[PDB]
Amino acid sequence: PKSMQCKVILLDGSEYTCDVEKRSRGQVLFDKVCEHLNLLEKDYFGLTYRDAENQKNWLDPAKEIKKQVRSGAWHFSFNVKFYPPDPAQLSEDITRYYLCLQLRDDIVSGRLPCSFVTLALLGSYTVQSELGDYDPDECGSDYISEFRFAPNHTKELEDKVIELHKSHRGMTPAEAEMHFLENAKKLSMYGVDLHHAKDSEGVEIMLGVCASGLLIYRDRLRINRFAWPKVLKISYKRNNFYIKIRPGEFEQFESTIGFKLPNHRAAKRLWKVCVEHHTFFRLL
Ligand SMILES: COCC(=O)Nc1ccc(O)cc1
Repeated sequence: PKSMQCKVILLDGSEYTCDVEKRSRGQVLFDKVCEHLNLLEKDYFGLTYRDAENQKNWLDPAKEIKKQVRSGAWHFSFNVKFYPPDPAQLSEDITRYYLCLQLRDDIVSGRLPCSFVTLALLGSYTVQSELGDYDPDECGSDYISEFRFAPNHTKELEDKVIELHKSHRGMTPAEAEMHFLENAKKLSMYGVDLHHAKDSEGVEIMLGVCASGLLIYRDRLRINRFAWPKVLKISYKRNNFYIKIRPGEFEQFESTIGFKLPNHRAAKRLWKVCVEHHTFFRLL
């Protein structure tokens, strides 16, 4: 029985290596990674791979790994798939820990934009969680943390992390991680999966998929929102992604909104992540 080597980038930046039977479904590898991580609340997470176009795809746990990675390497990342709107309701601290690690990468990467003050506050909770109580013996007036806090680091940001770190004396790792999440969850782009698209007129937009629904960012002025309740039907055909918006009270007909994606694979990927978000956040 022939086995394929899998390499998974974990949220702490380390690499997990295991073997699965070459006809294995994605769930097999996912269960191995979750066992390695001592993770029980697995429903929020998934594995990603890069397709032949170098796009991030979710590994479908129900389908064979080889029919997804196809010609590519058996290289994956472990990631948060469904960002819980209320992390306080997760049953385990270790779940919240992995959610923190993902969010720290969302911030450093620039996927999750954040004010100066919130970068410093999130940073201060990470330091409290990881080093414990502020000690002046480590940090002088010229201190720069090994911790990556932001897409662009400044001395003023490092200073503000330390000033807020001082305020967290006696805070336990679980407590600091919960505070991290209470702040991160409020950011306007928290758990928003962005897809480049064009509207029915050819104007470039972004489509965001998240717990509350489908967001349409036309620019900073003009943001349309479709709560999962208000979106009746989803579809994709060729390069195009359509949403069927349920009739308002006393309106005779559902309305249809069409978007143009870069290519057919981009339209299918957006369709699938929307169907999955709708199912998950309908049930949660
Ligand atoms: C297989 O599912 C197809 C589909 O249309 N799904 C769907 C997604 C969001 C929504 O609000 C309503 C429905």
